[PDB]
Amino acid sequence: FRIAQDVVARENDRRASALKEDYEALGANLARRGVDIEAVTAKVEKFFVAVPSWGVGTGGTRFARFPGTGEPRGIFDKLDDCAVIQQLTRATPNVSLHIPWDKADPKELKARGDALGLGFDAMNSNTFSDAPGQAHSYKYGSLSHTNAATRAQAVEHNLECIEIGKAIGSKALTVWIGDGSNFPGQSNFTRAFERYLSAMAEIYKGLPDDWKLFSEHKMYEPAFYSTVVQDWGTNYLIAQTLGPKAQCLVDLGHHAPNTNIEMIVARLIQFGKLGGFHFNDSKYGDDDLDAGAIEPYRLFLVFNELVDAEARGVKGFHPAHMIDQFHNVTDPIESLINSANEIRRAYAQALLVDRAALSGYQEDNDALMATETLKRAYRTDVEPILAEARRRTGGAVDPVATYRASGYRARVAAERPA
Amino acid sequence: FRIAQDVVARENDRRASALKEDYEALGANLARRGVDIEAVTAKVEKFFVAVPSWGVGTGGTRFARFPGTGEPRGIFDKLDDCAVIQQLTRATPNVSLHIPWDKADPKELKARGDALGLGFDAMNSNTFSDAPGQAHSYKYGSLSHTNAATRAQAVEHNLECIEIGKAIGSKALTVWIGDGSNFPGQSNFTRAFERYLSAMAEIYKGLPDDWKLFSEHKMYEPAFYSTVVQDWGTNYLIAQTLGPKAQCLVDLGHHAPNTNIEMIVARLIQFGKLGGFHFNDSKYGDDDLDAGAIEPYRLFLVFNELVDAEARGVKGFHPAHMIDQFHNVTDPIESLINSANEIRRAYAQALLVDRAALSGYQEDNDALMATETLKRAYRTDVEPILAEARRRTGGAVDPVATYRASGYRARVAAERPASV
Amino acid sequence: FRIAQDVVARENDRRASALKEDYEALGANLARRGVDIEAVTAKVEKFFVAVPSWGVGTGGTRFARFPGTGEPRGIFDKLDDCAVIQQLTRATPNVSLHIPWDKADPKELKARGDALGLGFDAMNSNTFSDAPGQAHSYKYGSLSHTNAATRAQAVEHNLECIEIGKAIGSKALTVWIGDGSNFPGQSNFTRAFERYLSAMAEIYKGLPDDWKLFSEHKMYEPAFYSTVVQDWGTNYLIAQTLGPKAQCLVDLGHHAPNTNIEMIVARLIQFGKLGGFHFNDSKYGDDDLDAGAIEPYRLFLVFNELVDAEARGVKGFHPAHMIDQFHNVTDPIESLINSANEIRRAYAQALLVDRAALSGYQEDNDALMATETLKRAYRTDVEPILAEARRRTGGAVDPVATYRASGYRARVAAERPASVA
Amino acid sequence: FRIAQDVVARENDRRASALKEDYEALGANLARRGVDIEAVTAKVEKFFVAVPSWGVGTGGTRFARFPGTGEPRGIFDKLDDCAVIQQLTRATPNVSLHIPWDKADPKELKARGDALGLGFDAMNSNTFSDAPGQAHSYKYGSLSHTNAATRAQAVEHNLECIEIGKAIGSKALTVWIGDGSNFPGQSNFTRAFERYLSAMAEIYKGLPDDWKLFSEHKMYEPAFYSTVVQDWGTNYLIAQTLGPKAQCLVDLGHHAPNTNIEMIVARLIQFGKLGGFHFNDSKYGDDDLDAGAIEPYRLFLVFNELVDAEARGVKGFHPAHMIDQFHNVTDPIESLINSANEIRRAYAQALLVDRAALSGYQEDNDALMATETLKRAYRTDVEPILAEARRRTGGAVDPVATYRASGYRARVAAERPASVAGGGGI
Ligand SMILES: C[C@H](O)[C@H](O)[C@@H](O)[C@@H](O)C=O
Ligand SMILES: C[C@H](O)[C@H](O)[C@@H](O)[C@@H](O)C=O
Ligand SMILES: C[C@H](O)[C@H](O)[C@@H](O)[C@@H](O)C=O
Ligand SMILES: C[C@H](O)[C@H](O)[C@@H](O)[C@@H](O)C=O
Ligand SMILES: [Mn+2]
Ligand SMILES: [Mn+2]
Ligand SMILES: [Mn+2]
Ligand SMILES: [Mn+2]
Ligand SMILES: [Mn+2]
Ligand SMILES: [Mn+2]
Ligand SMILES: [Mn+2]
Ligand SMILES: [Mn+2]
Repeated sequence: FRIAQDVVARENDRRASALKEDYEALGANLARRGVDIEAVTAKVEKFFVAVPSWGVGTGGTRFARFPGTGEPRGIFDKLDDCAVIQQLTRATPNVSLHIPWDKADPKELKARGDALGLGFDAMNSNTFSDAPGQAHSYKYGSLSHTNAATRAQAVEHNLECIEIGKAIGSKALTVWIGDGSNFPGQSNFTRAFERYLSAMAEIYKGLPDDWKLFSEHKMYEPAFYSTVVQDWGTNYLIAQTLGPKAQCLVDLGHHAPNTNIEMIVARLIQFGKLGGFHFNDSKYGDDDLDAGAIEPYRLFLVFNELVDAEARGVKGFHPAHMIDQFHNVTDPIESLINSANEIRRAYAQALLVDRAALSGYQEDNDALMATETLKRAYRTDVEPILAEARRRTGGAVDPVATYRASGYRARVAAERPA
Repeated sequence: FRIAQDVVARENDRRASALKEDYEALGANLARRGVDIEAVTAKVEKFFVAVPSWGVGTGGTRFARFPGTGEPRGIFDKLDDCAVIQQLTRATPNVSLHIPWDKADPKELKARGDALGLGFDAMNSNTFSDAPGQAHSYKYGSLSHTNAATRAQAVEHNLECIEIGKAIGSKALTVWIGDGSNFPGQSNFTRAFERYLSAMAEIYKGLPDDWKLFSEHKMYEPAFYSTVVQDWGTNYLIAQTLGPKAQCLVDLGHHAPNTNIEMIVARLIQFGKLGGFHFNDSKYGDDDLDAGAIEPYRLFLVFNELVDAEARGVKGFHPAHMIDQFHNVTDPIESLINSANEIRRAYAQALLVDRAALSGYQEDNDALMATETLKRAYRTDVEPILAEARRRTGGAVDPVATYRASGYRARVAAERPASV
Repeated sequence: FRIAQDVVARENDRRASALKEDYEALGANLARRGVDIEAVTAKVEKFFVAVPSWGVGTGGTRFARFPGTGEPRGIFDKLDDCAVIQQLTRATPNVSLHIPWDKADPKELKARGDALGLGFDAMNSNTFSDAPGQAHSYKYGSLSHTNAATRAQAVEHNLECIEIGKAIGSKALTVWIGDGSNFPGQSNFTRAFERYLSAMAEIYKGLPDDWKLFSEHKMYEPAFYSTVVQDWGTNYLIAQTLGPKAQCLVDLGHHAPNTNIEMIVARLIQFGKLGGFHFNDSKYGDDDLDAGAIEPYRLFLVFNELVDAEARGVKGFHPAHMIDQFHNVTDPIESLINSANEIRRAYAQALLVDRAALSGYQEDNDALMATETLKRAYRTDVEPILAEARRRTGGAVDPVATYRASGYRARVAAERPASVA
Repeated sequence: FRIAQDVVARENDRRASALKEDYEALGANLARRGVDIEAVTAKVEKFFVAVPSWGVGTGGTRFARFPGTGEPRGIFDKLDDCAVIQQLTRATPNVSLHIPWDKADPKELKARGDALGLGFDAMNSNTFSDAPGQAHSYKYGSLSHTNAATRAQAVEHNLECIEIGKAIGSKALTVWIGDGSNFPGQSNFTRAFERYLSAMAEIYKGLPDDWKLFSEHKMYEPAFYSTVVQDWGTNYLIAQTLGPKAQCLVDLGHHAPNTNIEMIVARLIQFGKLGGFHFNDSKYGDDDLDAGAIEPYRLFLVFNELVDAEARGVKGFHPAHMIDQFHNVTDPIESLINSANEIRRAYAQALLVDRAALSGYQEDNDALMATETLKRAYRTDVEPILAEARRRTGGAVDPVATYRASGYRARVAAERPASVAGGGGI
């Protein structure tokens, strides 16, 4: 227990009375709306999203990095910090690892995870930066590099990530690369994509039959003119070409300005290629900000498509959920805590949508009532449900409040002198 | 001839000396670069782009329309004006018709086109607006409308367009609809797309053996929250689902801000689904401005992909080329003339690219020289090639100058009554 | 009464029990947070936003217009419909007129307004389209047209708008023009702006002592390459150049993609040039959609800046609030009703922000708690407050439901002839 | 001479014949258009743009940095490399320094510059990152930080930059900060701006009489929700508030998608606040790519506004031209060479515009001919003018070709330590 159980209990009891009042009030309101609050809480308690190992330490921009106190010094420290997020929110039982950033003895990583009550989600490969002793540089690409030996090196790296994942219980490999060009003419769009497809086919050949392979598209950065896997269209072509175990991963901040992202989600679901999500928020580019902190309605609309898929009777749909954020000006743990909370908030609200009423307004082309039907769910303050879900499962009514009351940051600051 | 031949001859003669000097100079410059100017001229003279019947009349915005003089009323007046563009540029032998705007007896349409030296490109259906006496409104959609009878009406309309096209020599149907939603929840994205795919399959069944069906994606407008055929990804799904006769049409101004459009073109070519283009330029949204007037390099980069596809003999590559613009503050004929010119300009420059050198710099990851290889072609003023191509084929050395010298606008202004 | 009182009464009674339960529960929650729900409701019931006359009829795009039934015949029918919105929401007592669309005898306009319990907000001029009989066309511009005679014609039109406004009770003139270019080189940016400044200076000379002149910026449309009054920077230069009576109007959908609009609002307030707002929502361009239907948080963030101005004690701050929307696929009256509701919703939430706590988190650079302080207010479902405000002021607990129960649309559909040409 | 004179001569002689043919042909073409090619070349030879010291080293993104061979060890190596750009293009006689990156003995800097034939443009302060031994962190801001002591430290740093600039010959200070917020509510927009204005007022008081203070706006990055100096409107307020010595700097890649940047330039000129430029190109965000490599017409349109002003001679009007780019996948020197060339290319084409004809088409509302009047100039290949300008001023006909023939990169690679690849960071 990273956070003392007496502190969690103390801070829960301090807020118990108010929560009971709010939960009962919301329960009565939902009952008048024909909704059983217990049914919603039950589902919310089971919604999990993976926390990124790279999100526990302070992040930075190309201009600078401003570390806070008690910065995790490596993957083991990061797991310790991830354990706090899970203990308090109970929404992040699994951690996403990144190789080679998190290279360490796989057996030990698993042992630490087991002891902390943490599992492992999809592995993440890294061929967008060079490691010491690397024979070929990824400056001009990796899986799509013009040099055969460089592509082979990239493929081998991904296979190594799979081996590490098999040792810790991971069941998927997420591949995001920076491959692209900064100048017109630098790359031949088609040949580069053909090279990428051939290299990914080699990774697919080495992909276990109990694993999934996720490709992540991105409009730009680090490539500023063209990117090989630039959007969901190219991503679909990739997944379809590689095989049934290959699917598309949608990172919210990787789309062109004003893109209707929830529609992309719906399209990928319809064609069975929505592998998972990388949650975060943004306003300008791939800002990697706390989920829902900028555009909470958009997050709700994405979850509205996920819940509709269930309502439509879609089968075999269990998308992977992961947070992909960098925290440059906040306590990383607090941001991950509230981000995970925001994701459950949007999910809970999506569950409140009166699907029967919405379907009726859609068929009758009553646009105003259709949108108001979504708003009635979205406007509902589901915090009491999120808090009760946490309380009932060993977490904290007010996660960040308990975190601060525990003095954890000051504790690790003292344990991790810099 | 819409424009008197003696006027064309006269306006060519007064500009012939300068063209001779510039063509010979460009010829020597290209010769020093290992390029045969005549070879480029040969390709340029065979590049054609269809002119839109809806482009010769003055366009407008939702705020207002400011018509000019001699506004063409009806397809017959429009064809007469399109004929001027072809006569002077020799780059627009075919016209794109839009139904019901251009509805007229098929035999009469074909007869008029033949007399004017004009052919007909892809037909364009219209289920994004309501025509008088229409049984079902398209306010909430057409091919993807929730009402079965409304979808059937839209399908029937498209089949009618195919019948008209068959009668006049067309070999394709372009389908662009406004279908979408203005509010979250208004439409179920998936169900709407399912309805669209089912309706399009019916249209597909009515396609002759040698016809193509082009679906045109658009991010937004008239729908301001979601659009069924919103981007090339959805467009690809449509084409692949419908069959080999179905391909994607790319309209330059229909993409999100900063989109790499030339890459979309490359992707569609690789998978054999680049049905064609709707050329125009833009800066903010689907502005429908004169091609190349805002971002000429982007137009060149699109053509770089087109010329590259040819260079490597890509299978199934044969996109249709069409101009889709609205002229709100210029003489429509002049804008179409210069737009067709800009399109041939970008094509000619793409032809100048040293493909062998480019491939070398790409393989060696010499980004600077690779981009400079494209720039050497793009920086070349190919106007002499475009002008000489026109001069040798019955066109005008300076199309707009000849147009103005002819007094054509004043002529039709006298034959056509304005509102006031 | 456009809507029968017995219908409003019956529909309010039908929902009285639920409103009581929700309002009281919210009241208890707010109290635990140190907020007096009564204080919030009292301010909410006093928040007004002007309804656009051009928003009562169905709108359209450059591709098509799909009118509904009972479209207004003219301004008088539009005022009658605005009376419905005000009766039910009690948040829209004033109407924004547009000349020449709403041109009519000022005495008659005032008479109808008074009879319906409606007032008039800022006048709106129209030199972005040609009216019959004009000696000069606005095709290539109006107030910034290269032709002096054309500029003079546009100036006189704006002065006429002021005269009409003075007669009906208006106290401001909003000037939005399409002036700009579609091609590089078509216009000399500086000279076009100078011409505009000269024309606006003339209009300024016609302003009564207690009037304001609002200039509205827009990035593009109808001009697709450059627009004279393209953004808030140019707008500020206009207001500062003209004088103390000249201020800037911010229309939410008139900014470049990803623009931080709430900051623009803050900047104009700081330099005393925030004249007012044109509320609406959008996702792509100037979509003119129902306020808050696309990005409700942004709307709240704009109001957060407005309320912060009061918190900072900004003297003499009385921004005009107006809705500027077009309803292409809904009953215009219903959209305006829910849009006014959404505006009061964002306002109410902004009032809930614990600014004492917020100021502390800002000082200590506690970004997470600072943003959570805003979210605690925004996440609060203030619908009970909006509904109670309506109940106590003669409005409807559920405006659209009551509107539908009244059968108003069918009624006017039988009284108003549809366009046949 | 960084590049052997015999190499420059040899590589010019090799291309002299073709240049003569192209220059004479262009000369005849321009003569038919009523333009004297010599008058254009004369102006082009005098057009200068400052090179960024931070541009000669390989750049990086927040994801990774892939240095090449012969990376500069410090400011002295950087000046040596900048000397190559000036020798071959003759368009970059001045270098822009950044403190503390280029901190060194002022006398030594001045000495190296004088020896290389290089001068110094505007100084650039750095309060967007923390330096070793720094008392107060700029994590939450600098000039607009809530903490008074932090703002004071930032002000003092800027004054130090002025002192260094005075010693080496600089006549301006460019201030770009990352100050902003990543979350709604984190910052009070107004109070933050008030703090910024007050701090800048202190910096302004320390400005010499013949110096300029340039504030640089940026929509976002590093701040991802709000930025204090976010656009030209705020920038104008800053310049107008501070005084006549304060002007606005326009960096091309710092605007919202689809922004009409050339209009911003015109507006700033109209109100006398166009301090200068930071040239580069971009497609998505502040990409910092080689000028003109992505949107060459936009660069020409910006220069069209500059030449228009340079034509009707707004006097004393001398905006500071500077390149601000990062080169992540090319030889930094080659990119700066071609970028400077591209800037002169746009300038040259703008000089070809028939101003009288354009004015006429504008007054007559002949939109088509007005735009064609601009295109007639833009379509002209002015490379012969650029190459001849270089040839007769001591530069190279084909700069990059000569650079490669000289083997300079391989030369400095052998004179400098090898570099290691790593994570993000410019
Ligand atoms: C760290 C992680 O691999 C990374 O964030 C990618 O998922 C992608 O979002 C990059 O922009
Ligand atoms: C008139 C023509 O159908 C239309 O322009 C479509 O092709 C599409 O561009 C609409 O935005
Ligand atoms: C009708 C009204 O004048 C108009 O909407 C303007 O306010 C502006 O928004 C235009 O885009
Ligand atoms: C290094 C230099 O200070 C920096 O590039 C600034 O000028 C600004 O462009 C940052 O985005
Ligand atoms: Mn990601
Ligand atoms: Mn990312
Ligand atoms: Mn089109
Ligand atoms: Mn279009
Ligand atoms: Mn408006
Ligand atoms: Mn508007
Ligand atoms: Mn800069
Ligand atoms: Mn920058």
